[PDB]
Amino acid sequence: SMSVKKPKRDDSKDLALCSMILTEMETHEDAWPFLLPVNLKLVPGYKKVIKKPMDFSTIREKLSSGQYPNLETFALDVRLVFDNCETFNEDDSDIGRAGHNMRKYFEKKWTDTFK
Repeated sequence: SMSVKKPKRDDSKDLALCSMILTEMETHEDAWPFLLPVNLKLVPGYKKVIKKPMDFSTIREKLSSGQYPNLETFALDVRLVFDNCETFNEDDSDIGRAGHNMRKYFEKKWTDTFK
């Protein structure tokens, strides 16, 4: 509360460390469904159904331009990528499996780096 603060967690490396995680996600072999925004002209149903599209390139541009206020808003956009994928893709499809694999990969790096 006013003039009563928990001890200051060192957040000065967060930007660099989110960048490193994001590099590891970009270079994973199963990243291909997520590298670029879904083409809303060419994929029927996507525009109407997925209210907030997100992809790794969009996250990379937001990261690079100071549009994440803190590491939690960064994790929210990564998770959005996988939540969108589960909304639109069957679990038993290549893209559906890719999304589960990537979410797992991300969540481990996140825990190991920050928890």
